[PDB]
This record gives sequence, structure tokens and C-alpha cells, in this order.
Amino acid sequence: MTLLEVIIVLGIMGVVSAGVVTLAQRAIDSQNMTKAAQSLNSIQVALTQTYRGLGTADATAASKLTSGLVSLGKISSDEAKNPFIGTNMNIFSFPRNAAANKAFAISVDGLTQAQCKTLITSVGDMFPYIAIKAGGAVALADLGDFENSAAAAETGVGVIKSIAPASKNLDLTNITAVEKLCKGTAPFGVAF
Amino acid sequence: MTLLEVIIVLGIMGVVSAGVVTLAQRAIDSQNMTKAAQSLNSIQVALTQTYRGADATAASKLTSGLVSLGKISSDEAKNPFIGTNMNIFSFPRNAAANKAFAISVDGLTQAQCKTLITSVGDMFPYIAIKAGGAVALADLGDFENSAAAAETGVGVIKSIAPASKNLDLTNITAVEKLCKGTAPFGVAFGNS
Amino acid sequence: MTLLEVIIVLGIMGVVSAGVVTLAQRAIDSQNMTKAAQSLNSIQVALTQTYRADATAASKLTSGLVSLGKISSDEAKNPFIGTNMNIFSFPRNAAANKAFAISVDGLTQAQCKTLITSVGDMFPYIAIKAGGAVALADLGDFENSAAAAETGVGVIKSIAPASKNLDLTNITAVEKLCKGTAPFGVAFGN
Amino acid sequence: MTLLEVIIVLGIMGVVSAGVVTLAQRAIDSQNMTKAAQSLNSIQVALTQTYRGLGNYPATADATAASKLTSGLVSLGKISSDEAKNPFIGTNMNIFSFPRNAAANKAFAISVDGLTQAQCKTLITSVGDMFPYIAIKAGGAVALADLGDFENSAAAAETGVGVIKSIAPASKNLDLTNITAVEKLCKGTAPFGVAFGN
Amino acid sequence: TLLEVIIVLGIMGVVSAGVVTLAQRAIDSQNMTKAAQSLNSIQVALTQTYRDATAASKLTSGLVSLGKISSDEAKNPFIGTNMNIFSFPRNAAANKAFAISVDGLTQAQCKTLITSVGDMFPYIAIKAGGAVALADLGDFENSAAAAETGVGVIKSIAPASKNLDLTNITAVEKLCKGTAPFGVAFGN
Amino acid sequence: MTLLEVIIVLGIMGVVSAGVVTLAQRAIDSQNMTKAAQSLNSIQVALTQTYRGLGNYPATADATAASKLTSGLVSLGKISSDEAKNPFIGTNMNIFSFPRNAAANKAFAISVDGLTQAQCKTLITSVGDMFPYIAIKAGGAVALADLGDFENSAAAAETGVGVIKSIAPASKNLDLTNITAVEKLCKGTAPFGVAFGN
Amino acid sequence: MTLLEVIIVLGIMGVVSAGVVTLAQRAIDSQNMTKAAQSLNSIQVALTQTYRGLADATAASKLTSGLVSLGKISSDEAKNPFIGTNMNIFSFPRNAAANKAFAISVDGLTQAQCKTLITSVGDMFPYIAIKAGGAVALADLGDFENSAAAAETGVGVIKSIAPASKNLDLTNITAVEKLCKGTAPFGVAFGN
Amino acid sequence: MTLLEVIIVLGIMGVVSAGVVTLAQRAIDSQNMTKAAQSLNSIQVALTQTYRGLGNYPATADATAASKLTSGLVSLGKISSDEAKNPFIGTNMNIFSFPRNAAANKAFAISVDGLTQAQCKTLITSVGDMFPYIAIKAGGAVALADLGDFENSAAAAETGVGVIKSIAPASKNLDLTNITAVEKLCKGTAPFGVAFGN
Amino acid sequence: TLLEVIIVLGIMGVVSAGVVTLAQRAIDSQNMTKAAQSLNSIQVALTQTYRGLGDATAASKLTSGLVSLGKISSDEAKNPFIGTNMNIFSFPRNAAANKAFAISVDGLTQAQCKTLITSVGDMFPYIAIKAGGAVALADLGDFENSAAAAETGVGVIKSIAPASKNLDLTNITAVEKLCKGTAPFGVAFGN
Repeated sequence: MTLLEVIIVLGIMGVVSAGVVTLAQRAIDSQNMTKAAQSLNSIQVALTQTYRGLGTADATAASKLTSGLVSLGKISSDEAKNPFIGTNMNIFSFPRNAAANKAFAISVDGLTQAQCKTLITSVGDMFPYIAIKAGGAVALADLGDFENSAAAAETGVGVIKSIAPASKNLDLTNITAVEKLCKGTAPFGVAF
Repeated sequence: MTLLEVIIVLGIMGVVSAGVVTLAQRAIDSQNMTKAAQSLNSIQVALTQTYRGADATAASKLTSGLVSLGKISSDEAKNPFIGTNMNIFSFPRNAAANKAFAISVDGLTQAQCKTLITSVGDMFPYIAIKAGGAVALADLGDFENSAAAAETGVGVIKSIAPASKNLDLTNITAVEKLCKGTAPFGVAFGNS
Repeated sequence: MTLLEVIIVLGIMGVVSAGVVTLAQRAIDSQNMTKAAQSLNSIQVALTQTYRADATAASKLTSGLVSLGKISSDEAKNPFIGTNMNIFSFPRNAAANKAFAISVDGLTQAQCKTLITSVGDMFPYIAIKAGGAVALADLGDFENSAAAAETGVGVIKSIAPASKNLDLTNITAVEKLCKGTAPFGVAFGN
Repeated sequence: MTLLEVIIVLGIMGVVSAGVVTLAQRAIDSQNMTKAAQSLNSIQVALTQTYRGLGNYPATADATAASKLTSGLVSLGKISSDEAKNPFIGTNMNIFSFPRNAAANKAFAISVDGLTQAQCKTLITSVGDMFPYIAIKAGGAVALADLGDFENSAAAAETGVGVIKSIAPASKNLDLTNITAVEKLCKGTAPFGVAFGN
Repeated sequence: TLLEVIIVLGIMGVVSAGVVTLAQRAIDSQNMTKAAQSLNSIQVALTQTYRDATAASKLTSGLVSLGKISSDEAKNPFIGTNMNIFSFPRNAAANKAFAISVDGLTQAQCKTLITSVGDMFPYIAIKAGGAVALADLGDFENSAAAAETGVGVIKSIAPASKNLDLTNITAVEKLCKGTAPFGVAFGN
Repeated sequence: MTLLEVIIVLGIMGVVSAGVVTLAQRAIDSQNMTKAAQSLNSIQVALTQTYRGLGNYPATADATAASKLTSGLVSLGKISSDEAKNPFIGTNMNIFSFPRNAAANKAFAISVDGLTQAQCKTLITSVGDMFPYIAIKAGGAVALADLGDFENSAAAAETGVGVIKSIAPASKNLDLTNITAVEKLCKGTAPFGVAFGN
Repeated sequence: MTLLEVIIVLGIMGVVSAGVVTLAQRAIDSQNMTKAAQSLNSIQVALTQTYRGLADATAASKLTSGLVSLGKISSDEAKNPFIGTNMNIFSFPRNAAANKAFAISVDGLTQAQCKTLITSVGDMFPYIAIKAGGAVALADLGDFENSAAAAETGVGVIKSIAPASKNLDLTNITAVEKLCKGTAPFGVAFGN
Repeated sequence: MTLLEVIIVLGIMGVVSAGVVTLAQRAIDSQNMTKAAQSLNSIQVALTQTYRGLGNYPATADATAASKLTSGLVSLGKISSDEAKNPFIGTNMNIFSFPRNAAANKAFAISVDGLTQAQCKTLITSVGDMFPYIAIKAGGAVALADLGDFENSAAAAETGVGVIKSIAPASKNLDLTNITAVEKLCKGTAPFGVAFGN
Repeated sequence: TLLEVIIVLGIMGVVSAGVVTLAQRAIDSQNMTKAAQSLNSIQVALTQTYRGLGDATAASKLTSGLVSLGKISSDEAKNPFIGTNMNIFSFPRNAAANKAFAISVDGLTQAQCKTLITSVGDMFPYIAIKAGGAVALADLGDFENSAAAAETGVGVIKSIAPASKNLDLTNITAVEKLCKGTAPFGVAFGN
């Protein structure tokens, strides 16, 4: 019976239960991804139901507009908080096709490289306009035009996805689009 | 295996079934507001059919008469936020009584007030806000003589007479000022 | 081998068994907490869908809501002590009888801590009554009370913006959860 | 009481010590196979969750491109290195992409190389039911040319080479209640490279 | 003959000594397994609900208070004292990572714990002749690991780092060089 | 490691399996009730479109002829077969008439009979107050003479068998907030025969 | 050690393996019980979701295989875990109305298995019949509505909807002791 | 304890982890089936309400023209980029125009890709009620010549292959509710192709 | 000879008998582990099933019924030391009839009593001891109103009463003065 209990514990008993932490991390990150997807869908439907009448300047005005949309009752309060920091999402506006204040931007600040890649690969379909700021929060100058800004996905910075007829749109079947995606330095600033 | 079982039971199954009741809150609020939107337009079309060609007690008796007249079903005549019929107010159009009418909804919270002013109101030229309780007959200013300013926060907010300004959905000051003050709030929708 | 060596590796199995038994106790406590969370969420959803006084009235309302088929049978009894949960109709922001609070009473201190940590997000209003059971006069309004977490007794989460909402990264107030004597009436309202 | 003691010691101690390592070999192999199947099912789930929601899969060119694509995908956070660590060679597994019904970028195949004969048979009889397309390459790593078309396969279990399990009607599949199917299975030379495709 | 029972008892004594030594080794292995299970449950509990030595003591007391971790789980099976859990900066972000710091280890206990929980944590730090201090730890995602010093951060998650090896005997011999009490930190 | 898998199959795997089943039963019963509500609305609107405008509601004879009238309305194609097939027994409704102030053949009543006492509560709730006239018959069935007029039958609470809510000026109608209302309704035992008149 | 020590030790080596065998038996039993409960619930839902608006054991097996083919139930749950083959659903008359009621037949169980399956899945069926000491047959299925219950017998009909049936008390330990009386193999027919 | 019990509990964890792949497979299959159910109705409604007033339909005699017709229908806004995708293969379906009443190009046919036997029976039992004509082929997908006449071809539901539900005078009455007809569906070789004629 | 035979047979007899007691001790430790796991399983089954609902022969009947229900196995019900099934006693707590229960094991000596206590008693908030025989249904007082003075060794030694002085299994002087009396002993664990 002896010389068997030692290996029986020191192998199986420890190693069979050690692999759970990775799956717990993945489960928490996937829960946050689903919450972020639901929040982005809610913000998009609120935008196409409120700003559709064809009507912010800085981070302060962005927070003001976010808190107003919260107080408006158009979106639920908790769904306005970021699933990464817990604070209200940054909402900006930028000209669309050289027409000032015609497009909208949803800026999620304080993202790591892994978070950047995961969230963008998750929700790349909902927004034709997607931008990244490596090591910096999103601002008014960072946002280009919705159509007059060409995308160069080789660097994975700035406007990576757009509908301009020069944009290297993100591909889910290109390895260079995987490796170069969200390149730079943290904190990454993703704007939808 | 009991490890990661503690978490498949705790959180991963408890967080998913959390916040959906807030989404259910929003759904029920919008549904009550949905039929309420189609409960005001019916009165609008009926009164524009009838009268286009007084006090609170007279207001209530006229409302009950319009209900009993068969021009409106008891369902649409009932205010879903209160539990009774909505307040109908016939007000003069350039000192001409019975040539204009206004419908007042009272007993709503600031959140319900803002949501209702957003979801309805853009079908009625005259809009007023009486906070702290029911609206008075004197508060129902003449439509063609009224002047409006969304920054006032209390009183008339929208009119067509060439001395007014209307609501903006990109102005945080316009948002926060919507029926700001003490409860209950009362909002009037006026028509000729 | 010698019976000495055989009995040497015979209590090691007992130690592993005691460890796994403690782990199972913890897991079953967590399962009871999950049951409680699901029951509370179901009560909240049913109350919000169907609609829109004292402890005896609360028990009568609970029995009526069970008979109306809005909830299952076990969704009324206490997930810990098996008593019918109290559903109180208490005023909200100077408006009477426009707020509902589910009162799970008779908990221990560990029950306090774990149930609060489980349902901190399901309900926007959390209250703690110590030294016994909750009351209607004990519970304030939904918005007329500034929640205080450093006290460890009373309201710990309210929607009134004049309070500081309790969070899990705060260790001080969490250390003082259900400070007092048993029982511990804990009310969650929406 | 001298011959007695020596006989008891030799006999019983030897016979009790012998079986320990023999059954511990089986235990270690079983736990390795278990974690391998878990990680492989995790890779399959991640790939059919992320890249099947679109409808296509990235293109591979060779073993280098396959390994680079695997490293890129695992770096993305969809999976972890602990889940991509091949428990038979310690490095990462290979992920190739081949056409399904002659439509490129539609079929994928996770290939693991470095198995012995017994390891080949064990891994097959343990996981082959999960994946509808099972292929074998004896004495070599699985390449892109070694993977034929999805439904144009003609798997022959008695050969033990190439594809063995196919959903195509032009072939049969491994039957766990047939000793002739398994005795001819994993018939060749090491290192074996097994490919599980979807 | 009388010499028969003499050699019988002689040959019994060596088996007795061997089984006592093997029982001692088994006791050490059981203690190490209990420690590993406690550390794993600590990791798992901290993953949920969250995603100097005074702060660590307060944190473990609050966690055993909330029932998230058992009392036996927090007490080190080698000293009977609450294992200090330190929050330390990660990638220039302060107090967003967590490391379990255990103290009261010998060198054999050090080797055993490291070799047992190497697969358990992607971050390993050693403090020779003392306990892990709050300032002892650096950044969690940028500090390069020192795979040869046998002390400090030897297993780090930074890409520039080079983790520990379990196949080279010299690497195993280089493990955990210093004096007691040893303080070892496992972060994630 | 053993006795752990056992108290995992029984610890949570046993209890969470029964918990899902109960909620699944509740969800399926609620879906059947919502289908019955949709059926009620469809039959209501179809009848109030076809046999309306003129003062001719089809002359209702004894219960068998009421079932025949229902079958004829189905055969006419104005209502779908499943809509007129109750989701509780799989039979056809009983489309009775009601003398609207001693005026026979001037009203219509969709009768759903043969249900348990528990079903009565949610049945009243599921359709709510869409039907103005509400009636129930406990421990039996509903016929033409089994109920009074449409606008003269007084509504009350303790009634049980009889009227609950009517357009008549009899106050204290159906209200979900009154605990005495939801208590006294559906008093008795099956067969509960409820009548939704309009 | 004197060859008696070793014999004693080897005697203590057989009790450990027998305990492992018994624990594996219990684990298999619990897994099969969970599988059987879930499958019974799913099959009842499938049958009462497509046949509510509308022979021998061989015909029962044929119709079960067709229901698996119908896509209402899967192949894994259709197989009774205790026997390794597909379950049987008997089309028996409901108050002399053939093909209007069903009863799922489970066979090959003993006293403990029958009792556990009953106390676990009794609530989901309004008819409980247990044929003790043999297989099942179409004859053993009386009218679902006209047959009375026999609780004290511990065999056959114990739960029925007839107005004079012996009302089943699931949680009554007295009736629990009287459950699944007779010999093995038992056949449990859950009717509806 | 011992080490064989470790192997036992490892194999039990392996079984409980092998159940989840079948669970997820059935889930994703039910999802694809539910999507195809509405896709068939969308295709039928669009094709009817668009090209019924023109008498004839665009002549397609190969997969290329049919796929281009599907792309044109997507461009016409009658269907979207997600509705036109066949959830089994992954790409757009094949919409052929097949003869009717001895005259060619008078009706249209919706041909699915390669389906299995479970897919056969699920799809047909769920969708065939919304289509007058049904044809099933084994091996490859239904071809052009395989598409018989809409009104001038008898059916054969006992063989499972060929015409399974037609409206010719000699067509056997298809009892889509009797399990005896269901058990005789596409009894042949996989994959299978199904064409809904309307 | 005369020297060798007698002394060698005596020494062989001494060394032969020295292992039977050790085998008995090993079997007793196995029985202790089995009983601890069985008591844990019975506690789990009871607190899950008979919480929202609520003599010797009756106790054995409840034990056999719980075995029949499948929540507990047949193995984990047989009292290993006596081969019978463990008693399950129903008794009120704070005048709440049948809302409390206590599983009773009987037929133990002092060493078995102390070992079983110090092993399993940390799970149950109620421990009682009866000496000389089995725990009678009347011997079990209130689950909550019973003050616990562990110095007695027989009677209420662990409870949740405000005046109850809880045990200390680590304390040596407590366990040394525990379970005092005459064997066989009976110990009840309650919830």
C-alpha cells in the first residue's frame, strides 16, 4: 500500500485540479465580453432611436452626454458603465463624410493588448468605424472622418476599419491581421 | 472537481440571471409608455375631428363625457401611469375658448416624465411642465401667444409662436432641465 | 508490509476525507446561496411583471402570490430555515405602497455575508436589520434614506445619491457586516 | 523461522512492488490522455465559436504557417498556452486549413505529431468519436498535402494510413467492437501524426 | 539455535527503519498537497468577486469572515499563521495583481513547493533570509525574471523573461539559494 | 479523489438538474397559457369581424350545438384549427351566446371547461381583463342558461361560480392588487369551466 | 511479520478494492438516475407539445425510435441508461380513447432503483404504475382517468386521477416504505 | 486511496466531459434547423410575391445560375445576407426553376445542400407543411433532371428517395402526422438533398 | 534439547499475538473513516430533503427510508461497529416539533467515542453522549435550549445555546474529561 499513496497524491490530486484557474479566467473574460456586446447593442439602438433626427467636444462633454443619456432613461444605468473599469462609457461625435457632427463614437478607455484584441475580434461586425489609440485615451483629435479617413491595418493603430475606398479592413482570415492587431502600448483606447 | 464547481454554481450562474430584471424593468416601462403614446393620439384625433370646426372639475366632467360619447374606448381613455382618466383641458386659442385643447398627465416621477417627453410630444405643438402637483387652468397659456425656452426647466418648453425655442437632444442642459424640481410633475400637450 | 506501515497509510485517507468533506460543506453552502439568489430574482421578476400592513400581511401576500401561480412552491420558503419569506409593501420617496421588499430573516452572520455578497447586484436596495426581525417602521423609503455601510446595521445600499454604495473592494465596512446579535433580518427591495 | 522469513520478504515484497509502477504507467498515460482530450476539445470549441460564427477560416501554407497561426490564435486570448501545449511533445500543436467540398478556407484540422503506436491507438479509441474526420500519418508530421478533401476521402481502416474515419459515404469508420479494425489501426512507424478535422 | 531469532530481528529492524523513513516522506507529501489545494482555492476564490503584511492580514481575515475561504485554507500548514496575500502593481497599474506570500520554509520545503506548484502559478518570487515584502516585488508584467539567481522573481510572465526549467539538473540545483526563513510569492 | 465525484454527481448535478426541470415546466406551462391567450384574442377578433355590424350572432342551441357552431366556424377558415383547439385538452371551444339584456343571440361566450383549480388563476391572469365579461363554473360545465345576461349580471368577488367582471354598474370588479379578489376567485374543485364573454 | 502478518495485510487489501467497486456502482447509479430523469422530462414535453392537439412493446419501441427520428428527442436521452436500449412509450386509451394518453415504460430496475426514480421524478407525471417482478405489457395499462390507485399494494397503479383514487403522498415516509413492493425486475410506467 | 480508483474517476470525468460535446452539437443543430425553418418560408414568400405575376421564372440549369439568382434576390432586398445562407453547408442555397403541368419554368424549387438522415427527418417534419411538393434525393443534391413535374409526377413515400410528396392524381396521400410515414424517410445513402416545389 | 524449544516457542507466541490488536485498530480506523463519511452524507441528504417539511424502531425506519430514497447509499447507513443502521431521532427545537433531528450511533467504547467525536463533531452544532447503552429518544433535549457543559462527559456537550460552553477538540483537558462513564456509549449528532 505504501510508495503508492505518495505518487497518488503528488500527481493526480494536485494536477487534476490545477487547470481550473485558466477556465475561470476565460469564463470571467467571456462574461465581460457578453456584457460589453449587450451594452454596445443597447447604445447602438439608443443612438439610432435618438440621434436619428439628423442633428460633445471633449472628455468632459462626453461624460456629460453619457450621464444625460443615462438620465434620459433611454439606456439602463448599469449597462452604461464600462465592463473593464466600471465607469460610464465615453461617447463622442465626429464629422461623417466632411459633414460636421453627423457620426457617433463609443470610446472604451483603459484597455490592455489582450483586452483590445479580444473585444475587437468579438464586436468588429457592429461598427464599420473602429479606432485604436496605443498607450493613450481617446480624444477629439484622434477621431477622423467616417468616410474621409483611410485605414492602414498594417500598424493596427488609429482608424483600422472604415468604409473609405482605401481602407485595409480587418480580416478574420489573415495571420498578419492577427499579429499586427492592437499593436503598440497599453492602455489601448478603442472607439466605436 | 469540486473546485471550479464552486464557481460554476457561484457567479457564472448567478451573474447571468442578474440585471435581466432591470432589462425587464425597461421593457415594462416602455410597454406601458408604448400604449400610453397611442392613448394620447386617439384623444388628439378625436378632438381634432370634433372641436376643430374649464376648471379641473369641468375638465374631469368633459373627459368623462368624451369617454361616454363613444369617441374613445375606456382602455385608451385610462392613464396607465395613474389608474384613472387623463386630464383634458380646453384652453383658448387667442382668447377663443373651445378652439384649442390640451391634455395634461400628472403624478409621474422625473424619470417617467423625461421618458414620456422623449417618447411623445413630437406630435403636439404646445408642451408645458407643471411640477409639484397638478397643473392650474391659468398655467395653460394661450398657444399662439405662448413663448418657450427649454432652459427654463419648469413651465412651457415647446411652442410654435415666433418667440420660442424647442427641445434639443444633443444639449445636456436641455436634458437635465426637463421637468426638474419637486414631485409630482405634470406635462401638458396642446393642440388647436 | 507490516501492519504498522499499513495503518500508517490508513489515516491519510481519513485526512483527505475530512478535507473533501469540508470542501463539500462549502460547496453545499454555495449551492444554497445560488438557490436563494435564483428565488429572489424570480420573486423580483414576478412582482415587476404582475403589478405595474405588517409581517402578517407580508405572509398573506406571499401565500397569495404562491396561489396565483406567479412563483413555484419552494420559491416562497426560506432557502436557509424554510420559513415563508415576507413580502412587504413599503412607501417609496414619500409615495406610499409603491415599493416591494423581500425580507429573508433568521440568518446567521456567515449567511448575512454570503447572501449579501451574492445578491449585491440583483437588487438596487439592500437593508440589514439586526437583533431580531425587520419591521415596516424599521424600513425607510426607497429614496429618503442615505445608506451607510460603515455602520453595519440599517440600510447599506440605496439609490439616493447622497450615500456611498458598498463595494467589494472596501474591506472596512465588509468586516462589519451584520454586527450584532441573531437573528438578522435582511431586506432586498426594488 | 529463517527460510520462512526470507521467502515471505522476497515473494510478497517483490510481488507488491512490481505492480505499482506497472499500473502507475497506465495512470499517468490515462491522465495525460484526459488532459489532452480536454485541451483538444477546448481548441475545437474555441475555433467553432469564434471562426465558425463568420463562416470561413484562415488559410495555412505549410507547417511554419500552421504553427504561426496557432501561436497567433492562442496569443489572442481565445485560448491559453496551457490549452495549446501539446502534452506529448511539449510544444504547440499544428492547425492546418483544407477545403471542404473543394471550397477552400472551409475545413480545419488540428494535427498532433509525436505519438507512439500505443499512444496512437489509445488517443484514437478515446477521442475519435468526438471528431468526424480522423486521419493518420505514419513516420512523419502531418502536412497540407497529406490532408485530402473533406468529403472526397476514401478512408480505409485496414490500411492504418491516411484518413481512417470519414463521414463520406465512400468509406467506413472505426468500430470499437471490431478487433480487426484496431489491430490494423496505427500500423506503421513512429512518430505518428494524427489529425482531427472539422 | 538462538542466533536465528537474532538475525530475524536484525532483518526486521531495517524494514522498520525504512517504513518509518517512507512514512516521514509521506507526511511531507501530504502537507505539500494540502498547501497546494489551499493555494488553488485561494486563487479560485480571489478570481471571483475581485474581477504590507497588515493589509494582507486584514484581507485574509475578511475573506475567511465572508466564508469565501476556509480557516484551514488560510493558515499555512507549516507555521499555522495566515498566509499573507499581497496586492502589487501590474504593468504600471497599482494594486491590480495578487500574490500569495508564504513564509516559514526550509530549503527542501522550498524545492518541494516550487516543483509542486510550478504548474499552478505563472509567477514565482523567492525571498531568502526573510519574508516577501511589499517593496520586494516589482512590476507584474514587465519585470524580467532571473532564472539563475534562485532568489527574487525567477518565473515571470513578461515575454523578455525566461521561466524555470524542469529538465536540466543544474537548474534544479540552482533553486532557492539562501537562508531561512524563506518567503516565496506566487502571483497571478 | 473518490467519493468526490459521487458528491458532485449528487451534490449539485442532482439538484441543479431538478431545478432546471421545474423552471422548464413553469416556462412550458406559461407558453401554453400565452398560446391560449393568443387563441382567445384570435377567436374574439374573428367573431367580432365576421358576425358583427349586423345584429346577427349565430343562434346558440344546447352545448352540443355550441360545439358544432365552433366546428363550423373552424371549417369556414375564419379561425385556425389550433386556435380553436384548447392547449389543455385538445378539444374545441364552446362558443355560447348570452342574452344582452334579455336579447338572445346578441353576444358570444368562448367557454373553456375542464381544468384544475390552479389553472384557473393563471388563466384569468394570462388573458387579464381583455374580455370585459368574465365568468367561471366550478365542478361542472358552462351552458347557455348557466349564466345570466351580459350587462345585467352583477359582478362580485365571492361569486366563484358566476360573474366576476362585467360592464354592469356593479362595482368591485376584478383587480389584481386586491388580495381578497385574487383569493376568492377560483374557489372550488375541477372541472373548472370559465367563460370569456364579449 | 510471520506469514500471518502478510495474510492479514492481504485480507485488508481486498476490502479497499470492494469499497471502490461499490462506490463506482453508486456513481453509475446516480449518473443513470440523473440521465433518466432528464430524458423522461424531455420526452414528456415532446409528447405533450405535438400530440396534445390530437400497441405492444414492439410498436412502443418503433414509435420511440420514430420520435427520435421526429427530432423532438435525441438518441442519447431516448436510451434507457439502465438497460442500454431505447425506452418504450405505450399508446393506451384515456377513458376508452385510444392513442390519447401515453405512459413511458422503464424496465429492468430493482427496489432501490425504482424507489429512487419515483421519489425523484414523481411530480412530473399524474399517473404512476409499477409492474413488479417482470417486464411490461399493453394490458397492464388501464384507463388513465377511470382506474383507481392502490397504494398499500406497492405494485401497479399508485397514482391516478380517478375521484376515488388513493392520493399519492410523495413525501410520506410511510408510503415510501410501501413503495416498489415485490421482486425485481421492476417496470415503472409513468402515464399522462 | 488506490490507483485504479483514480483511473475510474478519471474515466467518469471523461464521460461527463464527453457528454458536453453531444449537448453542444444538438444545440447548434437545433439552432441551424430553426434558422432554416424561417429561411424556407422567407424564400417561398419572396419568390411567390415577386415572380408569380410574371408566369415564368428565370431559367436556371446549373448551380452557377441558381447561386447568381440567389445573390440577385439578396440584392433585391427580399432577403438579407443572413437569411439566404444555408446553415448546413454555410453558403447560399440553390434556387432552381423546375417544370410544372408538363411545361418548364412554371414553378420554383428550393434545394438544400447535403443533409443526413436526422437532418432529413427534422427538416421535413418541421417544414413540409408549408410546401405542396417535396422531393428527396440520396447521395448528391437534387439535380435539374431529378426535379420532376410539379403537377405531372407521382410520389413515392415508401422508398424515401425521389418524389416524396406530390399533387399528381396518382400521388399517395402524405400523412405527415403518422409516424409510419416518418419512419420511411430518405432510407438510402448519405448525404441527402431535399427540394421543396411551389 | 531443552533450552531452545521452550523459549523459542514462547517468543514466537508473543510475536504472533502482537499483530491481532493492530489489525483490530486498523479495522477500527477504517470504520471511523466510513462512519464520518456516512454521517456527512446523511447530514447533506437531511438538510437538503427534510428541511422545508420537517423512537429506536422509528429511527431505523427513517434510516431505511432515506436509504430507499437514493439520497444515501446502503453502505453509508450500516453502523459499522454493530452492523445495524444508525438511528435518526426527530425532536423539537425551541418548541418547533420535527424541525430538528439528530443521528445517533451506539455501541462504542471510550476510545472509539473520543476518536469519533474529535473527528466528526466539528460539523454538527449538537453533540450528546449517553453511557451504558443507546441514546434514548427522551435523552435528547432541546436542540437550542440545551446548555452545554463539556466537563460532564455525558449529556449535552456542544450546542448553540447562549449559555452553552462549546467544546474544544484541540484542548487536551476537555477530551480527557469527555465521554466519562461505562461502555457501551451512545453519541448523537444533530442539525
